Parts: sequence; structure tokens; C-alpha cells
Amino acid sequence: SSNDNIELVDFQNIMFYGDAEVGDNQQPFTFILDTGSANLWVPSVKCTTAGCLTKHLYDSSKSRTYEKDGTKVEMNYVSGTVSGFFSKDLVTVGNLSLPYKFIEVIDTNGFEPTYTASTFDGILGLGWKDLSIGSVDPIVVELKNQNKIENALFTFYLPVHDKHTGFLTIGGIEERFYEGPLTYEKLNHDLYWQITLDAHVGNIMLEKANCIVDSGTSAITVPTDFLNKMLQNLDVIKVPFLPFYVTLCNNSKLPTFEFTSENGKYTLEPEYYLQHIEDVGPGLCMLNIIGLDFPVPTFILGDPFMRKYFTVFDYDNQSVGIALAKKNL
Ligand SMILES: Cc1cccc(C)c1OCC(=O)N[C@@H](Cc1ccccc1)[C@@H](O)C[C@H](Cc1ccccc1)NC(=O)[C@H](C(C)C)N1CCCNC1=O
Ligand SMILES: C[C@H](CCC(=O)NCCC[N+](C)(C)CCCS(=O)(=O)[O-])[C@H]1CC[C@H]2[C@@H]3[C@H](O)C[C@@H]4C[C@H](O)CC[C@]4(C)[C@H]3C[C@H](O)[C@]12C
Ligand SMILES: C[C@H](CCC(=O)NCCC[N+](C)(C)CCCS(=O)(=O)[O-])[C@H]1CC[C@H]2[C@@H]3[C@H](O)C[C@@H]4C[C@H](O)CC[C@]4(C)[C@H]3C[C@H](O)[C@]12C
Repeated sequence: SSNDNIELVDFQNIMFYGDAEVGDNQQPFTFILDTGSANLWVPSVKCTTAGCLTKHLYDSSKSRTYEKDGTKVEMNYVSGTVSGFFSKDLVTVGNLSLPYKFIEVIDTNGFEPTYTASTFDGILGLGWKDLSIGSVDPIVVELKNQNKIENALFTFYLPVHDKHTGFLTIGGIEERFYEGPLTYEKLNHDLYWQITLDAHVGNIMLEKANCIVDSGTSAITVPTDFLNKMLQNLDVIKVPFLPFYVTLCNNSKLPTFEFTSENGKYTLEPEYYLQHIEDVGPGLCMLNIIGLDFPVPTFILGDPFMRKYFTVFDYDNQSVGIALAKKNL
């Protein structure tokens, strides 16, 4: 009764992948696991783009349980876009497996140069029902309505460079994951794992500002103007043309993000957002922070933030629970 989960592997510290399998043959696929996208895709063997020639492709021939919606699709991210068509089939996960409506992909063209650069094969969305293209029911919620899960939640324990592995468990909470009390944050929404936190860094603040908690984002994002107020006299330096900064790893001026709610207070310290890049130069870190202006002032608590806090996404309680992870194995 050790619960079900999936092994998810640190990729150099930037981001992580859980491998999973569509088709009764459990056809291989390495994925991104994104809270924020509500749809899962994989690249068909009918794929016509150079992108695809890199990792594993779906042949629906080889599936016994294959059904075809056949309706043409185009999945859009901010990072770019994959397009294909809709299909059905069962998809196993850890010890658990069911029949799902998913987007067979045949076109990476507009997801380069990042996809053909990556190792992951498709993006398992983990988002919300009303946000699915083609009306799709989220996985975790199906495992409940199908009584296959003990609660309709999913729990994210993220890995660390050469330190320990990571585990997305789906139903119940594994205690060995966190120390200090889980704090639940209400969704200020009904399509997105986003809450209302009061983000400060030094003199600078924002208060009552949507914070998205996205598994498929490998940075913090910050309102551009807030990020500028942030960097005033801090001895960091934008890369030319790229919206990324670099700095000495030792830079003592690098702040500590602090987030307040009525309920709980959370904090990010440089070591979690600094990204060593010796590859360039000595004790030279890249910041893992991007400036990004929505219409309403918003942050995105991604890999750095999560790799800090054990984090639980409960559909039924329309909340994200947060507490501090453990050190190692
Ligand atoms: C879900 C959705 C709804 C409406 C509109 C759009 C554009 C929507 O999709 C946007 C979206 O999900 N983007 C992010 C978060 C989001 C939601 C809304 C607006 C903006 C962002 C995130 O969740 C997933 C998305 C896709 C992705 C692509 C390649 C590898 C991994 C992930 N990842 C990224 O874009 C991220 C950064 C740049 C945000 N990213 C880029 C690569 C490398 N790693 C990384 O961290
Ligand atoms: C999402 C934001 C853009 C926000 C914005 O607001 N930018 C204007 C959009 C253009 N228009 C004005 C025409 C929109 C339509 C008009 S409208 O007025 O309707 O909005 C853009 C700006 C810079 C972009 C990143 C960098 O590239 C580097 C990198 C390249 C990879 O490959 C993919 C990942 C990554 C991290 C990129 C992600 C994302 O992509 C970023 C954050
Ligand atoms: C973008 C459109 C609205 C149309 C629009 O954008 N109308 C004008 C605004 C001005 N712009 C921002 C275009 C100026 C760009 C100037 S530029 O300098 O780029 O040229 C709106 C409509 C619904 C919105 C999403 C949902 O809520 C769910 C979710 C909430 C999170 O919290 C943030 C992510 C997400 C996916 C939202 C993103 C975005 O918010 C959407 C697509």
C-alpha cells in the first residue's frame, strides 16, 4: 500500500520529465508534466516534421484499444505551437491506466528550436476541465469518477542534481515528502492552478497578485516593471537579445522572494533561482527569472519554487497545498 507515483528525472537542474506510455503495448514516451495545460499530446508516426525524427512516435496500428476522433487540432503555448489531429486510446501511469482523448501530433515546425533541442516527447497537461481544447476531462478527475483513485488530487515532489529523484503521486499524499505544515491556498479561479499571494522583494511589493503554480515552466516569471525595480543596482547583466540575466553565483545583493497570504507565508532564496553555467565562465550563474506582463499582475511559481516546496494540487478542494520538501534519500 506504498501508493502509485512516477519517477521524474532532473534534466541538468533546468527541468524534469516523467516517462509515460499510450497504447496497450505501453508504447514508450518521455514527457513534460504541465499543470496549466489541460491536454496531453504525443507525436504520431504520421509525423512529417524533422522535429519528430528525434524521439519515439505513436503508431495507432499497434494499439488494440485505439479509436479515432480524427478532428484536426492546433495546440498553442507561449513558447510556440504543435498541430495535428485528435485520437483515443488507453494511457498507463505508474500502476494506473485508462482510456483518454489525446492529440496525436504530426507537426513540430512551430515548437522549434526548443523541441528538437529537448529530450521530452510530448506534454502531459495536468490542468483544468473548462480549459481543455475539445472538452477533455482531466486524468486525475477521471481516476475519481472511475473510483480508481482515493482522492482526485496529484502531488508533486521535485528532484535535485545528484541529490535525490522526484515523484508525481496521484491519489493520497506521501508523508516522507515534506516537513512543516501543509498550507492550502484557495483557487481565485476555475480553469488554472492560480491563487492570490502578496509578493514582496525588499522595498518593492505588489500584494494580492495572481500566482500561477505551473509544473511545465522551468523559471519564476515576474511582472517586467517589478523585475526592473528588482534589479536596480544589483551587479547582474542582461544577455544581449535574451530576456535572461547572469551574475556571479556569490552576488550578495540577490534578493529573497517572499509571498504572503491571509493563510500562509512562503519565500524563495537565490540558491533556488541561480543556475550555474561554468560552461561560460567561473562562478558565473544565470538567473532563472523572466519578466512577463499578463493583463493582471501575475507571477508563475515554476521549477525553482516547486523544487523548494512540496506542493499538492487538489481539484475537489479547489486549492494548492504547499509545504517544505525533504533533503535527500
Ligand atoms: C495552457 C495555455 C492556455 C492558454 C494560452 C496558452 C498560450 C497556454 O499555454 C501556455 C503555457 O502553458 N505555457 C507555460 C505557462 C504559461 C501560461 C500562460 C502564459 C504564459 C505561460 C507552461 O505551462 C508550458 C509551456 C510550454 C512548454 C514548451 C516547451 C517545453 C516545456 C513547456 N512552457 C513555457 O512556455 C515555459 C515558459 C517560457 C513560460 N518554458 C519555455 C520552454 C522551456 N521551459 C519553460 O519554462
Ligand atoms: C510570452 C512572451 C511574450 C509576451 C508579449 O506580450 N509579447 C508580445 C507578443 C507579440 N504580439 C504583440 C504581436 C502579440 C499579439 C498582439 S496582441 O496585442 O493581441 O497581444 C515571450 C517573450 C520572450 C519569450 C521567451 C524568449 O523568446 C526565449 C525563449 C525562446 C524559446 O524558443 C521559447 C521559450 C522562451 C523562454 C520564450 C518564452 C515566451 O515566448 C517569452 C517569455
Ligand atoms: C489574452 C486573452 C485576452 C485578450 C487580450 O489579450 N486582450 C487585450 C489585452 C492586452 N494585451 C495583453 C493583449 C496587450 C499586449 C501588448 S504587446 O506589448 O504585447 O503588444 C486572455 C483570455 C483568457 C486568458 C487566459 C485565462 O484567463 C486563463 C489563464 C489565467 C492565468 O492568470 C493566465 C493564463 C491564462 C491561460 C489566461 C491567458 C490570457 O490572459 C487569456 C488567453
